[PDB]
Amino acid sequence: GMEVLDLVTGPDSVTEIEAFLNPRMGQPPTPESLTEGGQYYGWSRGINLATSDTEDSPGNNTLPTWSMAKLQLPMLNCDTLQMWEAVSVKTEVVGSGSLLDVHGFNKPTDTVNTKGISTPVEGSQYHVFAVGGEPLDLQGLVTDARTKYKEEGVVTIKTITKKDMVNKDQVLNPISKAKLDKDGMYPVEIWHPDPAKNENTRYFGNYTGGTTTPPVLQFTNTLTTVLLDENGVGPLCKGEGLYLSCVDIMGWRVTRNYDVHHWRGLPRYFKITLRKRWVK
Amino acid sequence: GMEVLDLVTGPDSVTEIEAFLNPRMGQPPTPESLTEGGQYYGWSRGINLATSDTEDSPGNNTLPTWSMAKLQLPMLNDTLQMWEAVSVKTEVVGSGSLLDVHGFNKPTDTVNTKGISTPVEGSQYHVFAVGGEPLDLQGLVTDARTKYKEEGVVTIKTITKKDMVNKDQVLNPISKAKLDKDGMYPVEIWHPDPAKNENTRYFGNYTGGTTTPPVLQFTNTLTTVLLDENGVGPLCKGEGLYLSCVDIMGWRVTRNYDVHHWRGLPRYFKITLRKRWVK
Amino acid sequence: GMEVLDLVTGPDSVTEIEAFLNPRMGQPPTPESLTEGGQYYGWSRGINLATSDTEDSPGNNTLPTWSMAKLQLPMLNEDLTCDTLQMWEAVSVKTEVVGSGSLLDVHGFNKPTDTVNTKGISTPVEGSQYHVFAVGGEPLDLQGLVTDARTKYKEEGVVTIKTITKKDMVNKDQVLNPISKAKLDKDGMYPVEIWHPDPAKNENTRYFGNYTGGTTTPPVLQFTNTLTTVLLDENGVGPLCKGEGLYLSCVDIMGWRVTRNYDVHHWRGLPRYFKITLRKRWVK
Amino acid sequence: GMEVLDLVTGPDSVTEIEAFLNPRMGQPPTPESLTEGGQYYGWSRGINLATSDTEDSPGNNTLPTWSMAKLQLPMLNDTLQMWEAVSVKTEVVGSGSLLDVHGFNKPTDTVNTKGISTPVEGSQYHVFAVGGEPLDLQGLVTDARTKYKEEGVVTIKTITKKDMVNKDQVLNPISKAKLDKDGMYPVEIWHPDPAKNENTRYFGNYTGGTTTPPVLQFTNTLTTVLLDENGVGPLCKGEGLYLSCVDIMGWRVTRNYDVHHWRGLPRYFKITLRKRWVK
Amino acid sequence: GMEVLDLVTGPDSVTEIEAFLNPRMGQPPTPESLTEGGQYYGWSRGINLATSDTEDSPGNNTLPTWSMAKLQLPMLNCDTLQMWEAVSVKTEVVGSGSLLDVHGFNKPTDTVNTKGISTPVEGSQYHVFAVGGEPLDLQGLVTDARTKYKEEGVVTIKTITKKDMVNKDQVLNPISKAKLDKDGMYPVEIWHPDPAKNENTRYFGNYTGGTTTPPVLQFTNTLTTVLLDENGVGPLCKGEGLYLSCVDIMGWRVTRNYDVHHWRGLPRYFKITLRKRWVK
Ligand SMILES: CC(=O)N[C@H]1[C@H](O[C@@H]2[C@H](O)[C@@H](O)[C@H](O)O[C@@H]2CO)O[C@H](CO)[C@H](O)[C@@H]1O[C@@H]1O[C@H](CO)[C@H](O)[C@H](O[C@]2(C(=O)O)C[C@H](O)[C@@H](NC(C)=O)[C@H]([C@H](O)[C@@H](CO)O[C@]3(C(=O)O)C[C@H](O)[C@@H](NC(C)=O)[C@H]([C@H](O)[C@H](O)CO)O3)O2)[C@H]1O
Ligand SMILES: CC(=O)N[C@H]1[C@H](O[C@@H]2[C@H](O)[C@@H](O)[C@H](O)O[C@@H]2CO)O[C@H](CO)[C@H](O)[C@@H]1O[C@@H]1O[C@H](CO)[C@H](O)[C@H](O[C@]2(C(=O)O)C[C@H](O)[C@@H](NC(C)=O)[C@H]([C@H](O)[C@@H](CO)O[C@]3(C(=O)O)C[C@H](O)[C@@H](NC(C)=O)[C@H]([C@H](O)[C@H](O)CO)O3)O2)[C@H]1O
Ligand SMILES: CC(=O)N[C@H]1[C@H](O[C@@H]2[C@H](O)[C@@H](O)[C@H](O)O[C@@H]2CO)O[C@H](CO)[C@H](O)[C@@H]1O[C@@H]1O[C@H](CO)[C@H](O)[C@H](O[C@]2(C(=O)O)C[C@H](O)[C@@H](NC(C)=O)[C@H]([C@H](O)[C@@H](CO)O[C@]3(C(=O)O)C[C@H](O)[C@@H](NC(C)=O)[C@H]([C@H](O)[C@H](O)CO)O3)O2)[C@H]1O
Ligand SMILES: CC(=O)N[C@H]1[C@H](O[C@@H]2[C@H](O)[C@@H](O)[C@H](O)O[C@@H]2CO)O[C@H](CO)[C@H](O)[C@@H]1O[C@@H]1O[C@H](CO)[C@H](O)[C@H](O[C@]2(C(=O)O)C[C@H](O)[C@@H](NC(C)=O)[C@H]([C@H](O)[C@@H](CO)O[C@]3(C(=O)O)C[C@H](O)[C@@H](NC(C)=O)[C@H]([C@H](O)[C@H](O)CO)O3)O2)[C@H]1O
Ligand SMILES: CC(=O)N[C@H]1[C@H](O[C@@H]2[C@H](O)[C@@H](O)[C@H](O)O[C@@H]2CO)O[C@H](CO)[C@H](O)[C@@H]1O[C@@H]1O[C@H](CO)[C@H](O)[C@H](O[C@]2(C(=O)O)C[C@H](O)[C@@H](NC(C)=O)[C@H]([C@H](O)[C@@H](CO)O[C@]3(C(=O)O)C[C@H](O)[C@@H](NC(C)=O)[C@H]([C@H](O)[C@H](O)CO)O3)O2)[C@H]1O
Repeated sequence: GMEVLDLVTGPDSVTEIEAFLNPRMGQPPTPESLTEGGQYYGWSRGINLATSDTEDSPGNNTLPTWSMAKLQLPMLNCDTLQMWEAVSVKTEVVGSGSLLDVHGFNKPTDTVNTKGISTPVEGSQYHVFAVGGEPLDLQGLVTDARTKYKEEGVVTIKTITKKDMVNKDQVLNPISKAKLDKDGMYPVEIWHPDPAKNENTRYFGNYTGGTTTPPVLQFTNTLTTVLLDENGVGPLCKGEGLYLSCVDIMGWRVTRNYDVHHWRGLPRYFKITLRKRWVK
Repeated sequence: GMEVLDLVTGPDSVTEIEAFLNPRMGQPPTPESLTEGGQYYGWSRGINLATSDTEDSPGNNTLPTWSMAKLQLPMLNDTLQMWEAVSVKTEVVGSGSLLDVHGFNKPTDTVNTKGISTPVEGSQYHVFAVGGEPLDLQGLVTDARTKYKEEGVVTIKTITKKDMVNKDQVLNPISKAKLDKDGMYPVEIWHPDPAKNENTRYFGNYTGGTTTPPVLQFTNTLTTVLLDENGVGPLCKGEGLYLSCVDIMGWRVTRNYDVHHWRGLPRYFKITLRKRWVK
Repeated sequence: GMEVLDLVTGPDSVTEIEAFLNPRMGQPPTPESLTEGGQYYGWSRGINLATSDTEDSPGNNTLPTWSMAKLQLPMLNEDLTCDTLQMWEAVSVKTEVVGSGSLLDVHGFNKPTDTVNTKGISTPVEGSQYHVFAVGGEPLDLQGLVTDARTKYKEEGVVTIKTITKKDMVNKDQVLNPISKAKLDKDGMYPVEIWHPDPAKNENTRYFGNYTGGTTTPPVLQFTNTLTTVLLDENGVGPLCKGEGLYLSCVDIMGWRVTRNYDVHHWRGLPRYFKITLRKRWVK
Repeated sequence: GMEVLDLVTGPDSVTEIEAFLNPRMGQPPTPESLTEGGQYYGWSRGINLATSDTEDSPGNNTLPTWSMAKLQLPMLNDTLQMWEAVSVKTEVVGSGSLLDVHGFNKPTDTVNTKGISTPVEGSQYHVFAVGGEPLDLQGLVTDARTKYKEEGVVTIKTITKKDMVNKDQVLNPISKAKLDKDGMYPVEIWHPDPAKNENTRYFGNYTGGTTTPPVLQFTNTLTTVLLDENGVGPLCKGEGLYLSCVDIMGWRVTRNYDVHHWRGLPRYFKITLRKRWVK
Repeated sequence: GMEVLDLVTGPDSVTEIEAFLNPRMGQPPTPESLTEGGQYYGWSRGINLATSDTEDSPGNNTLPTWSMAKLQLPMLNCDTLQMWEAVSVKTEVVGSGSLLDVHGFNKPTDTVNTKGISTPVEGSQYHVFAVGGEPLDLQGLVTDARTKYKEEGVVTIKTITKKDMVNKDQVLNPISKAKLDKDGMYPVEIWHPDPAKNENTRYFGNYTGGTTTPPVLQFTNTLTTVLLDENGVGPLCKGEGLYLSCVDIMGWRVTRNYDVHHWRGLPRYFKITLRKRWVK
């Protein structure tokens, strides 16, 4: 599919597919038990801090990771073949209204009397989505190349290189690249969309920092994101696979015990419109 | 009405309907008495907090719920006609009332008990929808362990007849409902379902925090087009038009242990509809 | 005059008129004396607080009210029995809130920023802000809605819900009660914490409003002589001036200053300029 | 030159002129000495406060004033020609200098005298104007009782020859002036007059507060068109072009009694002009 | 040539080049050792403060400087010649997700119990990029003309003028000009894009101040910045050299030792589209 030709016409030349991607904040979907850890699903476990300038060992279940799904498209296939082309996406982050629960057991707004309301989710927020015809290309970049990430259960820079991180990993080191090929495995504090690749994926991201920052979110079923490039060509789905990637961090809740923070994430809906494209 | 055809022309082919939806913050419209609870109408009652990690039992009158109304349209009927909602002018009314800083709220100077009465601040939530059938709802909660009352509110357990599961803290497609009753569906549980709502347009925003300044714009000059990408608006099944909304401005805080009360404001809708031939 | 026809052409068929509306924050324009109360003009008097959950009696001079003016345009119709008549149509307005630069005075005697030493700067105006303007061919239609139906507004000196209904406020007045309606027919009388533009009426008026809350919120304002607000509706028709009367309405609250005595707050308002372009329209 | 006719064509019919206007925050450009006061150039001197409700006497060197320049254009003259200002590229230069947090300002850790030197913060005011005559000014003050110096600043009393009146705290049409001198008209007194300025375009914004983060954008790719609704730009009377501005970024705060100094930045103008036939 | 004619057509008449510029916050890329100073790469060293109103001498490694690169373009070139013209650029700041590391050893959010989270990067932010056919023209302007900048290892106003700064250097002094001709050498608190020059460069900048201000950033591979002027002419590359300039400061991290601040910068990606232009 090097040369892109005419749009395919006729019955079933256009298709629409939908999916939701649940957040991957740290606690896995199982155990389902609401006493055995399932109560943290949708959240991270309590963020654990470095014990010195040289001893930073975050728990896997404290690190939000990328969500991803590979969706199978209808079968297609002569020198001239057909590919599915992603034209547009309607995407929405669902559940912001749930943050209006200020009646729980979080750190209260009046700490003097332990009264007021249960402090709502606040702070650093991170929203990225991508739609592509192959896995999202990732570029590694970390706060601290000395961070001692677990070897098992997360894919980190050392997983790829088979070597410890180097100081260049705190800036742009082109050696430290990966592909988003697994859900709930690639930490978002390590792996970023690679602007030097991703020719066949469109991604859109934003970051707002701070500690008590009010979370902001909009949602509507009326907004379409066009995925066509400058030449009018959308992502082309290699082997009829469509890749969806996202992360939607709303901030942290804070407990009444030593200000322990838990990340909060929300699920993202995708509705992708695709059309068949003649290719050579 | 599966196939959408031409616009109907001629006498009475276009109509306009207006409505206001009052907020449903927790205190019901009655009793009307300003000593017996009526003084809280437009507000929630005092937000009560969980007593432990496993004991979260919010009062029904502390939980803002969706406002909704079903409006009856003029009677109509191989080829039939349906009312098509083309546009809406909608406005949230009464933000100027938040300029009352002369009441008995927590004062701005708590050291001396002086200053002004702290105005409404904090988390804000504005959603409206216009559709030809009830708004489709998707459940999602902060805490699947929350012990909502069984009577007086429609919650996930009302629908499933079973306790919430951990998946209800993310997207669980089992936990769905329709917004078919005013003042019954808590907004901390029920969200517009993006997987459905083919015949409704909804528009929402959330701003969080505790002391966040509330922001609101209002004008009679703004029109929201309801037509989809094919130029087709919501089609009104059985000549019923559904309006849905919630408009939370934040909380007021009292001088007694910082008790918070939600504040909501009413929303005006003016919908323009036209007759559409369907087959 | 309800069927709207062609635009009138010829000498004097288009006019521009200008006006400024001074703010009505609580202190009246008189007395002019800078010792006898005039020093508060442009501001409210010190905001007084409720003494209990059931005793909220704000002073009239602590309540900002709507500014309004009715401008009389040149008479058009010698004979109102003519089949086709003319009306003035408001096409557009250039409007501006003047004097935000004055808020850069941080050398006065407000609560200072260094409270240990009574030093630093005089705290500038901050907090809740409210900006609304309207241009119409009849009075702005108002809808009442209050924080507290129990608020004991004075009977004399302000037009409130009770002024209209002749009865005490009801709990529904804390939400939308369609009984509680009025028209903005007098300057400096209708409190902005009570009376809001009525979206169910105002067919012949355009209004534009915004609110930003909080207590120490930085005030924000833009001003330029290059911005035109179009007043034409979706059908290309502006407000039509009934009996050649043009109605201007506004409120422009910038926040409060805070004194050195028990954190007493005074509302600050600024004046608004209007330059309205009008044209003659044939009607029947 | 009342009636505006065709654009003039031919050699030298279009010209571009550039200028920078330095801020006028209170310390004059001289003395240049970095020990005898010149170290405050680009800043005000320390803001001095009223001593009572009736004694507010600010120092001239504590009051930011309008910057202005009159630029002479190329010589021109029934049908005459005038220079017409078509557009302007304008930019506030030096925001990067606010990234100096290594100085001796009030530190972020006042307990230990550690952290960083607090950067410039607070109230911000940006206005620029381009016209064919002086910017028309309308006076309006916080306090008509303020005792401005008679010499060294142009204030309302300078114009009227009488003390300010209470109406000067709102809009008093008597209190008008023209911006005809650089570094003389305080910005807390004198505002662009929207009832005049038919031959000037002005653009302003204000953001208040005490610790507000300053915000600024800059690019050489943005052009401000100066043409009115009829396609006519400011027409330069007697071939004079007037530039006016003020660009306040906030205050720095010292380690002694929180003394505040205003910070201003310079503004660049590149104006495109064309000759216009007039009669 | 200074007269701009038609666009060149035919084989290889258009080219695309890409580059990343790593931030220059104060610590140089070497030593690479994560114990010998390399751990600060991507950051400044600890900001040192003035000791009096007349003694302000910042360490060079505490001052963020401009990043720049000169890229060589394909060789060109009787009377009419050709030049490379920069048409557009896609540019992105990479790695904001790394600021979601709140598990380190920064000053904690709960200083009573030394708990909560590791305070994320916050405060003053500064983002500028430029693309041009010659070095970015710089105009000097400082907070304090008395600042004792080091004479070695950095280019300051005194480097250029061979004289001490004067009071006019705190406003616009037209004598105090330079060109951005070296990477990691021109402090951003001294040197600003010069709006009186730069006829052959486009620059775009923003500043947000404060001390605890939440950092904000957007990133996408779908945004193109057009570099053509009002006449449809992009920067023309003198001697086939393309100049890229930037700085991307995200704020500071604060340590647990006397609130020491370290600047944080992030790398910027550029993808520039160029076309050949006939000139006379
Ligand atoms: C329990 C513990 O100390 N775990 C730490 C672990 O210890 C190992 C082992 O588990 C121990 O048995 C043994 O003594 O020691 C070994 C190690 O030598 O070691 C880990 C590193 O190797 C971690 O340090 C781990 O500590 C946990 O670390 C995570 C991050 O990775 C979190 O920081 C976690 O903090 C939380 C959490 O779980 O997220 C924060 C949260 O806010 C707390 N919730 C509340 C309401 O306070 C919980 C809470 O303290 C947990 C501790 O596990 O207690 C409960 C719970 O409420 O979740 C108590 C429940 O009664 C229990 N349920 C039942 C049916 O018994 C429940 C359940 O065990 C777990 O949820 C299962 O995962 O735990 O802590 C931090 O504790
Ligand atoms: C009164 C009470 O204790 N109610 C709680 C209820 O108790 C039950 C019963 O009412 C008691 O008599 C008996 O002893 O116990 C049973 C049950 O064991 O139990 C409920 C759960 O089943 C709740 O716990 C309930 O407490 C109330 O809960 C709601 C949330 O659901 C609120 O948190 C409420 O707090 C407020 C409120 O009403 O919203 C907060 C508000 O800020 C307070 N207002 C002020 C000005 O302080 C009020 C206030 O404390 C109420 C308490 O009811 O007192 C007034 C009032 O001001 O509203 C006092 C008036 O004098 C009274 N009017 C008259 C004519 O007597 C008025 C009126 O009764 C009610 O408004 C009618 O609903 O109440 O509390 C929290 O109290
Ligand atoms: C003075 C007083 O107590 N007034 C209250 C009023 O009392 C009535 C009557 O005036 C009294 O003589 C008598 O003893 O009692 C009767 C009835 O009880 O009763 C009212 C209710 O019926 C009010 O409670 C009123 O209090 C005033 O209420 C208003 C709101 O409606 C304000 O809150 C006001 O507070 C301010 C104000 O005037 O806005 C706040 C302001 O920040 C203060 N200014 C300063 C610099 O501190 C002023 C100030 O304290 C006033 C109080 O009147 O004193 C001055 C002034 O500075 O304005 C002092 C001047 O010397 C004086 N001028 C001359 C020439 O003598 C000047 C002048 O009288 C008034 O400005 C004219 O209106 O007053 O208070 C709050 O006081
Ligand atoms: C010094 C003084 O008291 N000045 C006030 C003046 O007093 C007059 C006279 O100077 C006295 O000797 C005599 O006793 O009284 C007469 C008349 O009363 O009276 C004025 C009113 O008429 C003012 O009140 C004046 O006070 C000054 O007012 C301005 C506002 O108009 C400022 O608020 C100023 O405060 C600053 C300032 O200069 O901006 C604030 C600044 O943050 C301070 N800087 C530092 C580093 O602390 C300075 C500083 O305190 C000044 C005071 O003048 O000291 C230096 C300086 O650092 O600038 C010290 C230097 O050593 C000196 N240079 C040399 C070579 O000796 C330098 C220099 O004199 C001046 O800059 C020249 O203008 O002053 O204060 C406030 O002081
Ligand atoms: C160490 C010192 O005092 N340096 C100052 C310097 O002293 C001179 C000379 O270099 C010294 O060796 C000798 O003892 O004394 C002379 C004369 O006094 O003089 C300079 C002026 O010319 C400076 O004042 C210099 O101070 C340093 O200045 C920079 C800014 O220019 C910074 O402010 C720096 O502070 C930091 C920093 O390095 O950025 C702040 C940071 O937050 C701190 N980090 C931590 C985790 O606390 C570090 C830290 O204190 C450094 C001090 O050098 O210690 C380590 C480190 O953690 O980085 C400790 C490590 O064990 C060590 N590595 C090894 C293998 O031993 C490591 C390494 O030496 C350096 O990083 C290499 O550059 O240093 O300070 C401020 O100290």
